[PDB]
Amino acid sequence: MLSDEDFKAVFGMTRSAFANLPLWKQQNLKKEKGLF
Repeated sequence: MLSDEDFKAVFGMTRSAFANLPLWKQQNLKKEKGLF
């Protein structure tokens, strides 16, 4: 699970807020980042 710090250097905002974009935008920004 992307711990706060890790998330930081991954998406930009927070994973909680990260789940506010469109679901297709989610899986995308994900495999695009936060997947590692």
